[PDB]
Amino acid sequence: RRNCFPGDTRILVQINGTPQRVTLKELYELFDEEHYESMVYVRKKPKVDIKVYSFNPEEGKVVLTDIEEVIKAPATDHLIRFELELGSSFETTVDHPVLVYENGKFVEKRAFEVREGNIIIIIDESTLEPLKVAVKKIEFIEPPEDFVFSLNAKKYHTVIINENIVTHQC
Amino acid sequence: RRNCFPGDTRILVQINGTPQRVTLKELYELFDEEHYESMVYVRKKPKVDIKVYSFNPEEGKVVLTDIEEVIKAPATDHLIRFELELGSSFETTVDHPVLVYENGKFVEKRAFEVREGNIIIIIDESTLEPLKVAVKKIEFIEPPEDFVFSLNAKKYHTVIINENIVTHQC
Amino acid sequence: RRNCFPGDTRILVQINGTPQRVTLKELYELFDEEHYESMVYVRKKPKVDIKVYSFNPEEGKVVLTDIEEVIKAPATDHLIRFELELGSSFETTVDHPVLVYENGKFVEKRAFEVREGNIIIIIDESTLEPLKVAVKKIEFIEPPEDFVFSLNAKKYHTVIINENIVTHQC
Amino acid sequence: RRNCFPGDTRILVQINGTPQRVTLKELYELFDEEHYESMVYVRKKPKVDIKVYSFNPEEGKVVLTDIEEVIKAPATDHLIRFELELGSSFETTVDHPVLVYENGKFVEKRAFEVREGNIIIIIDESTLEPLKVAVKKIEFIEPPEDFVFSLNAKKYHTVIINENIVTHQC
Amino acid sequence: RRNCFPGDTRILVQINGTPQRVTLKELYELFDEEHYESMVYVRKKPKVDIKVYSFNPEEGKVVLTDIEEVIKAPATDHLIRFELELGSSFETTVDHPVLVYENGKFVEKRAFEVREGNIIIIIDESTLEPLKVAVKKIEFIEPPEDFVFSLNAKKYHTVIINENIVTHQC
Amino acid sequence: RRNCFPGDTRILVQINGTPQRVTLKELYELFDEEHYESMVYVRKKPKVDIKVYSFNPEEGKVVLTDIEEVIKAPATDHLIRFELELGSSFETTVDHPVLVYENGKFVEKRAFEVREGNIIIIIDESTLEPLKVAVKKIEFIEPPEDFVFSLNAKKYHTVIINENIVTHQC
Repeated sequence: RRNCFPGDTRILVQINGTPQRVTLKELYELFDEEHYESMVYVRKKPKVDIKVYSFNPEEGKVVLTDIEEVIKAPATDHLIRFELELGSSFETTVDHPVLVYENGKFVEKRAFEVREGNIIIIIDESTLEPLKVAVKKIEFIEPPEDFVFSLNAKKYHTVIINENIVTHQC
Repeated sequence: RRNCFPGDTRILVQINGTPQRVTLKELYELFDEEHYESMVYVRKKPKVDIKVYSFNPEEGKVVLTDIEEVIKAPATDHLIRFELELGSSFETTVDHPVLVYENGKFVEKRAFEVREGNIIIIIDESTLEPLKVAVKKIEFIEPPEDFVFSLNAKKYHTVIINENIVTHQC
Repeated sequence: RRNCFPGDTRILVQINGTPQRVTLKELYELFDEEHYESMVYVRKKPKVDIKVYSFNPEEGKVVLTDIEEVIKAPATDHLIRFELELGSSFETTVDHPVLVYENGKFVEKRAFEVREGNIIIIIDESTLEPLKVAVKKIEFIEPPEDFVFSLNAKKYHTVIINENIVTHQC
Repeated sequence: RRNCFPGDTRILVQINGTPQRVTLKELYELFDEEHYESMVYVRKKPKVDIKVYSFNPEEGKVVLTDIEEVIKAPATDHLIRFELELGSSFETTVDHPVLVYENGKFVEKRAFEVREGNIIIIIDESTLEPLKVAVKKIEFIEPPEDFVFSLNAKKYHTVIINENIVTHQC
Repeated sequence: RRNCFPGDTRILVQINGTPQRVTLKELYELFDEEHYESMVYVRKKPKVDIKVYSFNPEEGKVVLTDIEEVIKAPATDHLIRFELELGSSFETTVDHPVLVYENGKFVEKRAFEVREGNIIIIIDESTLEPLKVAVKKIEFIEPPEDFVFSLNAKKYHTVIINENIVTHQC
Repeated sequence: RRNCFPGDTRILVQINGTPQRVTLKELYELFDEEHYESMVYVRKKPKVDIKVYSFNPEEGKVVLTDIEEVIKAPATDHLIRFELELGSSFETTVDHPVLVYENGKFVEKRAFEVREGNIIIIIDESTLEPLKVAVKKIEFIEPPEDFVFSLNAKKYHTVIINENIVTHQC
């Protein structure tokens, strides 16, 4: 019954009697009592009357089933996020080279080595001039698009995405 | 000078004197004389006066350089696309199980084994009833989001994405 | 009790009282009631009195045991098969370049892009002249040599291949 | 011009004026002056007048070209070969368990740990009795079927296999 | 409860009432009744009163628990060890080139092909002269530093390494 | 001429006329003019008269050659280092669970989510009591043992490690 879905995939459920299509990230945020088990986040208690629409291939009938667990698997690796002055942002890999101004020179610096206060070269969208801006904040971030969600349901483990009956999206 | 970019990444160029931001898929479709070399598609002749904006870190100056080649690398694996009756579509992996109606039974069939004329079970978005629809067309497709583009430029190999000076997006 | 065997590996069994060596592909085709479960084909009902010869290392005795399931795992990726005129065939990878004649030119075309009616260049075995033949049929095929079989037996999970007692061939 | 071929693949060449189809293992054994360079065996001097048949797609003509190097890449990992008494052989992986008789017990022993003089249990093909045989010889062997060959030719790098014009078999 | 630890990692246990820090290799060698199961060595019977110190996060208390199994996983691949004359040793990979003297020539030979009696070139640490020494012994060895150990404990599966409460070291 | 060596591997060189064995990390720190090129750190200017001892297999003679570049390749992934109060340290993977005290509860927290000021549970080596200590510092660190060094030398690319003539240690 193990499956993988992107965060933005919409599946069809019944909450408080009415049916609708919720994104799997929303379905996760519709549970609580989070627990970091193994290498994933498991949520087992719902805070709204939840049921997932599945299919019974023995009787060939659309059916309701219980959402036992909702699972959120963090990204494998993470990116580095430089919040710079003048509002500009820069997300990149830890090994990607960043153009830095130091000691009157333009040098290529491994993103992992950039520190707050360092000068990044950016290029103004209006004037197309090289601008010297400072790194205000450095954050190791996991892009929501890199998360993998799973759904453990009782008995009937298939899920209804748009019009289709899908088992997983690994 | 080898790099990787998604198809939808916008880089800044000068065409016929004016500068603007074009997607790398557009930049590819702005060349011609295609050639399948090694395992990639190379386009070397431009049909519009093209130059890419890069950066000179010796003088610290934004500069124009020539786009020698634009490269398009096909997806690794491909998906199967079922065009069904009533307008519905279904894209999936060759090994994903598809709910099929055959011999009065609902069976799980490997997508690779589905044939035209087979009956797929779908679920109507309005009525939530199981519908029996027929496979009209079967296509092995490569999603545009799975293509990897590259840019070979002369001397200065960096590229200006929004405000940032990036080397690649591998 | 999970194992892997090529299709052509011969193991020793007793069918209808007599013992003999059957290939694992034959052993699979000696069952029925196929089911595509997970990502493999499982056959659980035998159509002939079947037992597999295994070994009891506690008493050190050759023994008979029941064949619960026979499993067939499809190839990972598949090849493209071009059936050409004049009887010639061509099996290759989806990314391998095929010599095509189009618009009076010999071009290298990604096998994935070849279509029925396209002209392939072949070389006659007798005369060694380049011949222009047409693609009559295009098939995505899985070579039997790429399939991986498994055997689930009761209690004693080893198998007798020629003279040897082997556990698997992963 | 880098390619990969199995040892048993037949390509078409001209030796001493006459054309014929030789296996790539034979083509390798038709050269000498072996050299272990990088992680492969290179042979550069031919001991017979050799030329390989290739294709000129500019003029669309079958052509002769020079075989600069023939390359033989050893298998990645190797197997263990037990030569046992009574003529029986056993090839397996270093981690596969071998049924051994020691101290009056049948034990599963990692193939890597088996030594000469150890007792292997085999099963006679005629009588189907368990036989105790001794390991006479232990050899770390590389199966010929696991070798990967390459051909470096001048200018025209394609090769004629049966009727087809193929670039590689990676 | 599955974990991985290097051989030299020290965990804290109580043997015969007194607590101390033992290396996981020592902890393995403190059990017996070895069994090669799957692809690992399992030891289940202790020859000394053993208990492992774990943590109870419900009561937040350091606790004793039973060591059910201790597991030792062999290295993936192995090295070749040349015992040479004059006491010198040489450990290397099966594919690494070894400088050999044969037929009055210095040749690079694949380590896998070196045989006993072959002449290796070494360089004396005192005089810095090239010395011709003979291969006396050839051994396929698994470096202790390449082994991966595991601990199966009852209920509480965490382990106390120095001052820290760690789950694994995969 | 591309090779890989651990940081602690000692190779034999001549500095200012005298020969000795320096670790490759020391050899790197004996150069300067660092440059982050591709995904590695290259040092090309020596600050001490350097030459590396290599071997000439044509004349069979130990020889001196020039060290063109010394290369340092950063670790693939990095660890998280928690500097805690009372002097204790904790290095772990970003996904490893850390025992945290929050809201009067002992919870398992993904190391990536631990913040400064959080309470870690450790276990005193003397008293074996659980101690509540605070995270003072959080550092993303690359262990020196995870770095891979390379040496580009002129003509003769082999290196003398102890008594042996080795090409690489990939």
